[PDB]
Amino acid sequence: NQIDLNVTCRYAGVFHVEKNGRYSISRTEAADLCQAFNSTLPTMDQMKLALSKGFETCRYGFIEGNVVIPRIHPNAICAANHTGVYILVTSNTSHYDTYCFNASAPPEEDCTSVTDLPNSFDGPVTITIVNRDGTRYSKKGEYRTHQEDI
Ligand SMILES: O=C1Nc2ccccc2C[C@]12CCCN2
Repeated sequence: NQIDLNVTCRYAGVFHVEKNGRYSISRTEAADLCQAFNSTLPTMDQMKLALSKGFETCRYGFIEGNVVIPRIHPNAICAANHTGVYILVTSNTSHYDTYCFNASAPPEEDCTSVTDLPNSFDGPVTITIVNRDGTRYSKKGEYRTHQEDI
């Protein structure tokens, strides 16, 4: 009973979370997951500020109201070569990664590793936070509040 969460640097508090190495998070699971990090789904303006501080990914993820990819450098296989906060318009499917926003994080780029999941609750799952530099933090718990996500 294991969940792997890959997390990025934070940019003005905004960060990306990928679950189990594939697009696997529903909109309800995304909110619960950010809540486990004492975080919320970013607003579009919080995401635009993060982008301006250096944030970019090549993965779709939820924000409040939309599914997006923040892009700085044009890349033909990331958001069809677009720059800015790219908004997904048409998709058949419902599961993506997520973005989260922690208001207590530093104001600009924070590429230190994440060593805690402070607001998870009691549960049976081994949850492992995986940083890009390979450092890991694990704890037994749960963060999903909707049965249809479990
Ligand atoms: O592909 C990856 N992306 C990533 C992004 C952020 C955090 C943790 C990871 C895991 C890593 C790097 C090494 C192999 N898997």
